[PDB]
Amino acid sequence: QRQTQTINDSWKFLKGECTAAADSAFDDSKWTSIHLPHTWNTDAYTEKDYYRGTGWYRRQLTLPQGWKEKQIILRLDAAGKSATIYINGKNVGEHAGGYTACSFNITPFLSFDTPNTLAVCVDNARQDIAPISGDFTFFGGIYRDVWLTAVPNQHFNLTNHGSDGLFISTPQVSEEQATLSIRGEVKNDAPEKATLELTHTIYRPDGTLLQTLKKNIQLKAGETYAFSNEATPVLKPELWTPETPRLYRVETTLRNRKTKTLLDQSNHYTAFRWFRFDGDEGFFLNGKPYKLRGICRHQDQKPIGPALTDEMHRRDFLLMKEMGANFIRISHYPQDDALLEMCDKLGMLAWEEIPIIDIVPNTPGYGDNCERNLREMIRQHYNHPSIITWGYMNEILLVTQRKYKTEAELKPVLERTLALANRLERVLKEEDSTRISTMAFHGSNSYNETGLSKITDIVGWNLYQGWYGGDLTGFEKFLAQQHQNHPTHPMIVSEYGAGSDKRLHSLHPRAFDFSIEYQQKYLEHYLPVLEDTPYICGGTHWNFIDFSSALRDESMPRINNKGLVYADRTPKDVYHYYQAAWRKDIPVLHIASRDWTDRAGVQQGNAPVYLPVKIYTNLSEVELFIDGISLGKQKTENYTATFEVPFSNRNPFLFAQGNYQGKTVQDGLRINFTPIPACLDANNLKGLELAVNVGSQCFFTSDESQLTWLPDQPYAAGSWGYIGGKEGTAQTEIQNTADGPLFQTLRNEIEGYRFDAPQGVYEIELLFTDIFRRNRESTFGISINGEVVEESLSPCKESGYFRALRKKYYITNDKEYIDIRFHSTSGTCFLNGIKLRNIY
Amino acid sequence: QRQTQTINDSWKFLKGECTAAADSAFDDSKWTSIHLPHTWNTDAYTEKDYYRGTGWYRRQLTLPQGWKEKQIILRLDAAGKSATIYINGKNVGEHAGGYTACSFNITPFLSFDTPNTLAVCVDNARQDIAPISGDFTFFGGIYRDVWLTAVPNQHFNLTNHGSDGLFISTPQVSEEQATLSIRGEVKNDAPEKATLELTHTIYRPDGTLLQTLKKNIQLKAGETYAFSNEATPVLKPELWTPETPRLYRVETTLRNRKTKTLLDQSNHYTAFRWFRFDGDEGFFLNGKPYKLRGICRHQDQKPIGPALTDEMHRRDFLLMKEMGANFIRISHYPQDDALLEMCDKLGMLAWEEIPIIDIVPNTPGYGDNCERNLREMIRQHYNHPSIITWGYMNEILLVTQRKYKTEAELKPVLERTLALANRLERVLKEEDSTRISTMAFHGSNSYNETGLSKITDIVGWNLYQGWYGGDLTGFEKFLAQQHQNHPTHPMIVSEYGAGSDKRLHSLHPRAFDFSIEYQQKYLEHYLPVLEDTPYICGGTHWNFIDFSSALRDESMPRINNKGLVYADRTPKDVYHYYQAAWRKDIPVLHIASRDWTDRAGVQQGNAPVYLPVKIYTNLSEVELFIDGISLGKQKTENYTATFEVPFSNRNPFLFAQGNYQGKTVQDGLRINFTPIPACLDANNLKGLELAVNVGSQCFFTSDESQLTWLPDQPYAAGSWGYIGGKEGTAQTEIQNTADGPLFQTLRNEIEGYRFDAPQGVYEIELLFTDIFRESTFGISINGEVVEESLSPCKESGYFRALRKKYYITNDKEYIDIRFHSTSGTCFLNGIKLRNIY
Ligand SMILES: O=C(O)[C@H]1OC(=O)[C@H](O)[C@@H](O)[C@@H]1O
Ligand SMILES: O=C(O)[C@H]1OC(=O)[C@H](O)[C@@H](O)[C@@H]1O
Ligand SMILES: [Ca+2]
Ligand SMILES: [Ca+2]
Ligand code: NA
Ligand code: NA
Repeated sequence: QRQTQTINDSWKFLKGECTAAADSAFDDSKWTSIHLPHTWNTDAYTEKDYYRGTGWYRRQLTLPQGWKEKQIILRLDAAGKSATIYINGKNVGEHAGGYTACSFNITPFLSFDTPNTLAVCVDNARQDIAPISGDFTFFGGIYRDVWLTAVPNQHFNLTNHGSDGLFISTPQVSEEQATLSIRGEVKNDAPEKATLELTHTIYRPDGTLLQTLKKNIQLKAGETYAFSNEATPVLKPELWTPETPRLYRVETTLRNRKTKTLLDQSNHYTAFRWFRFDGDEGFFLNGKPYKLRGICRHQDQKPIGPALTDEMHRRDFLLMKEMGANFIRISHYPQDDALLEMCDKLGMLAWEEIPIIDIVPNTPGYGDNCERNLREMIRQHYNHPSIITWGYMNEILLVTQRKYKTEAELKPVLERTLALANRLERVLKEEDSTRISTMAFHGSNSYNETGLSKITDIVGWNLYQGWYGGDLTGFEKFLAQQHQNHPTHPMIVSEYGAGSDKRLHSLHPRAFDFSIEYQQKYLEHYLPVLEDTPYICGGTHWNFIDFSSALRDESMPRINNKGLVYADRTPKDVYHYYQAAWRKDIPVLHIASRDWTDRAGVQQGNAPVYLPVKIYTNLSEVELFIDGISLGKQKTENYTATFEVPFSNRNPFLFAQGNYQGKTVQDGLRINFTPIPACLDANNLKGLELAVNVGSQCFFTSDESQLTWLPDQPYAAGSWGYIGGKEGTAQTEIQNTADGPLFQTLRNEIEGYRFDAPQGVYEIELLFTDIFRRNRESTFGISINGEVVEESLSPCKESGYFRALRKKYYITNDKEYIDIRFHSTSGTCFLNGIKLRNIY
Repeated sequence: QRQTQTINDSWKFLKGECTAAADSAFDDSKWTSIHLPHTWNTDAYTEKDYYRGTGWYRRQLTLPQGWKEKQIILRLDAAGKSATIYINGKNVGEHAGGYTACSFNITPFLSFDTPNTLAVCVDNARQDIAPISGDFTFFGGIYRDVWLTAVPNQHFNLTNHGSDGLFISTPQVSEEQATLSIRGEVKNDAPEKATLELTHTIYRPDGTLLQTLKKNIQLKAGETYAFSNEATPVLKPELWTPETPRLYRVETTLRNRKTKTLLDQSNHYTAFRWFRFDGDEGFFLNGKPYKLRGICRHQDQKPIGPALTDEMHRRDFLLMKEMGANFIRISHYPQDDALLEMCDKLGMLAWEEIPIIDIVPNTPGYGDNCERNLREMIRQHYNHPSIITWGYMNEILLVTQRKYKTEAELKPVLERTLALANRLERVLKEEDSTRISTMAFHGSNSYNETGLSKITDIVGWNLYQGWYGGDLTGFEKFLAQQHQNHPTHPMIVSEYGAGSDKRLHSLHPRAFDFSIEYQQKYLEHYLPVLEDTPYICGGTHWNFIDFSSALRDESMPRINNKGLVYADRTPKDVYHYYQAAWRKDIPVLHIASRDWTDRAGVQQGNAPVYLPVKIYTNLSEVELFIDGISLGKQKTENYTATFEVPFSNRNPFLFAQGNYQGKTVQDGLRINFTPIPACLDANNLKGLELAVNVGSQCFFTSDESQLTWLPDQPYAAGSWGYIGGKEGTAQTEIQNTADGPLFQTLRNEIEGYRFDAPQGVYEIELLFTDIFRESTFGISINGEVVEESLSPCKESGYFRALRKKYYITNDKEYIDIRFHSTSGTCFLNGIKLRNIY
């Protein structure tokens, strides 16, 4: 029979080049011991310049004696970006492509009397393999399962593009009936003739046997026999949807015709459904209107990168499934078998694509390698009924149009780009006639003007109005313009989203403060547009997770923080705005404050400090309590309500209540509240650490110190705050702090900062980062109540640009105010943070 | 006058030795930019062999023109383990000790016409500097503040063992009156004499002037001058406790005698309190009985090491204070000024000690460096009224008794130890006659036999009965035997605790399973003993935090996990047990399930699955609800109550309430629950991932995958479980897994593992790790051989994780895995089953 098991254990690993690494007699005792899956690019979660090059893997294979007469097939589900395989020093074969599987019949290279050496040379530097550009990390290593499969000399073909070698499709599907087509190849690796029996057994969703198909086949020595068997038409087929994922098991068995001995067996699911995309009326599933409620999912997890175990892929899926999504855009690369299994079985429509992104280079072999990767993806995943569309390109004009601004520079690149698109479109439709082709665009009409949008069956727009410029309403405007000018191109919003940082909150959220609240304002705008516009087939949110992009700075360097869930897969609050809107079958009532559990605020006297607490829910009406006090009931709109909550106590308990389908629904949590006095005196200074996010309207809570830094405020008589200057903001990474966001904002041209406070000894901490690398170069003095504390401070000369300075001073105040004045010398005065404590 | 500011910023740094690193014109462009505080030992949070050696720090000094005629004093509050200071290439000084400060008048080497180069060479390799052994990482680098203080040529001495040069004490303190003594040194670095007015201003707690001393003094060029000025006795003085931290500010000022212009100035707090330790009745503060409710606290935080900013120090102090502690054992080394500031001002009694641990080696120069470190600690922190006791040794016999067995071998080592001990003891009492001396013992009467327990004023026992062997009840038995045999040695339990791991839970918690629940068990037993035994002066819990100890393996390698709060300072549920028992001023009601938010259990049919939910509270009666259904009222004992809670829904809401001094009190949280079926069939297998922590009574929940692995259960008809074997357990780290504990337990001599299950195709994952440092065995499934001869230790080695997956076709009504040993034993560390087709 067939024995399939992993060989993920007991590997030795070496980063870099190594002469002789494939020899069986090599001494790899000093190499690193590892267990697949594996990447050598954990460094990308800190370092922007992560290592791209060569890495070697070694494993001993001591084969079972019971396998002496079988064919041994080696399968690498993934190696990024390329792999060359060695058995006992001999080059067995290679593979180009970091997200498709490859497979090899290694039987002629193996020995059953002595042990064998399997060595793999992996490379993530090759410029002739996609992607060569794109907003994610190109991790190197063997980060998916590796298998050995042992079969008898007659077995299904396992070396057709690293696939299962079988291909099952439904040529016709209606409510009344459907046809079923069962195809594949049998391979005869014996030196003589073989007379076999092929059997297809087809089961209903409930497990009962529907039909058995039997053919005799004769194979000459060494022959590959293609079979194509049609089943009896299936009457009143049970139709598949993400809500009702009815599967029909197809068991395909190979038997010795004489002896009836079982040789090989391969199992697959098929399912019966049909779909359609309409430019006016959107998407239809089994003849009914169906809004695609989608998410995109990258495949890494900080800090192990793409080296996920399969229960991790399943965990990601359950989260997406429990949120209400019925559609996943698997991007920008094809992903784990374990993922697609859940899409079929638990129910989720799928788009899947290869990563041809940003720009079509002029690299020999690139086109050819793209073609092979498209075939490998379609053939490896042909049997997943959840998949309805293949794609091969994403924003293929984005870098082209940035780099080249002349007609002469552009013409060749566009020509090369349209030729490869048309090339791949032909390959797609010849690989698979049962599915729709798609392509994803960045937000520009150049895709219509260049002809790129005239190629695939449907089109996707990556739209970010209200995040990367423009206003939120430019999103529906853009879609309306496209539908007017190209009404026959059915439309998916293949990317939309906005960045967010658990550390940052704002009562006045604005784009690129990275506050939790701004991403919610953005998503709260976009989802109803997606739900209620008929010519929008659906959208796929970007992205389900905060994911690795080594090249990103912004509020969380190395991470693209547009997730609905943090990197470690804890959900953000806004996850439950999706759930509330997309799950009708359960009550959803979520106090939107897990993202904001450490609050602080400026208190007048002993009066409460008010701060919004938002709720996400599908209940019509909710009541909010704090420490047992009701704040009233509110009517929900767009799945949300916001209460102005009076905080006083240090550890308040928040509690929410409503009715859903005649039952009581409840939620609650404790958070922390810290009051900071607006007017300082001897009493209220004891224990006070007054910290201010100068130049920002965001509260910043360090996930390292747990200290919250308050939004800046202007100086007022009896209080404290700034004097002069204007807000400034950088996105560049800030050296030498864990609290980047605090230093990315400053008050530029500041004139002073003042606290009215009693007489005593105070510790003053100032925070500096020069964000104007443009610079002349800022240098300035600083005094406090007229006592110079810096004669000529220049952060960029002493430390450089975009680097933290935190300087503490002890000062004796003999006034009733602490007046910090800035005194220009060159460039501008600025201040990114201030923090005050009373010492004596 | 005096300006103090930091130079923590704008450093370059290079790991290792370097030719010509102190040269003013050395090229450090390609060095790593860093900002103090800093450590080069972040590696210690993953690598056991952390880098111990040399590191180089360079920063430019551009002196303000206003300092031209001032004295510049450099201060390094801490550098581990030793540091040497260059200014413009010239050796200025060096210091030995990684937890005390050092200072140098650097004026002679500085220019004011050109930038100055500051270079510091640091070394955490040196074996002649305490500690040379002990249960924590010897972090290297400059991990506390660095200061420049500029003063006039007539200034208080700032180069007396890196202290402030002033020393304030109260010779007599009673309810009616107290005496106050103010001492210090004035130095005169001018090239000729000078005439000064020295003034002490003393302020009440409410900020009012109580008294002004003034004394005239003259100093010849380059002379230092010692003063000691008694003060008018203070009448009906405001006493200080953790609860009432009444402090008197003392301002000391230096004015030129003719021009009366102010020169230098230094502020310090004093306070009025007395105390004593009674071998029979415990501890007394201001004449009243007082239970010492202490915790110990290491100073690092994963993964930044001890490179903490001062708000992190203050954050730590607040959690300890909000938990209700009144005592803190600052160990095993003196800690940050920022922390001590809070013990004075917000109120916590303090024990502070230097890290002389495990064994007094024969290492040239070790003794001398120890004595200097003791002098330093005491001089540097002399003015902190929170401190009532100094110490210098912890468990100084522990490694000595492992390494040397015979009387002949022990002789010299014991001689060195008693000598070093008595020597430091006498240095302590020279340095400070106002505080109590202490030492900390491990749990052996040999500290008595060898005479070590006669030396200090009080003794500390680090006791671990119920964790490192023995029984929970051995704790009180050990202490009652000491009291019987040494009634005049007043006792503090200076350490006690149990490891815990958020990933691990058990309905039957046992020591060294590292379950949340066992730590709670251990502590719930110890704390009443501490509270209710009067000859126990108090205790200090070990430890307040999970902290770095690179040499440790066990469930969380590199980490000692006996904290009350995780390394990131999130509290464990048990933290609120202490808070229930030590805070009577407020209501405490805490559902003890923040450590257990991801639950799973074997479900019979569709009946609910019972799992305990514990509650910590100072109320006498609590009610627990799940998803709105009440589970009754329960009377609390020992600040806690447990409910058998019926789980069913996937995302249940837990809710508790009761009454405290009139008011209604509430708490709630959501958690996640995943039922696993006891009897598998075609329906319940859809989406099922049956994962079993084979060999263990703990649920293990990966913090990497979030999957929960169930307690092993024996096979029963109609269900699933193991067949044969016994539990086996290792504490050695496991390579190549983030889920160590999963692999550190196993079923040894296992015969089979069986699932009753429908026909179909199944994915079976087997987890192996050989912990027995050669086992070899075949594995069959339903009569088909799936491994002819598997030997984990030959394929992978010992203590290395093996995860193997197989696709299996079951044409029977069960899945029968069998183990056939041909050598060594058969073992299996975990299994996980999915149905595929
Ligand atoms: O900027 C972003 O968030 C993303 O936006 C896009 O349009 C890209 O297709 C995607 O790869 C980037 O990650
Ligand atoms: O092993 C432990 O947990 C502790 O035991 C002790 O008694 C040691 O003094 C301490 O440094 C250790 O950390
Ligand atoms: Ca996989
Ligand atoms: Ca400090
Ligand atoms: Na700021
Ligand atoms: Na186990």
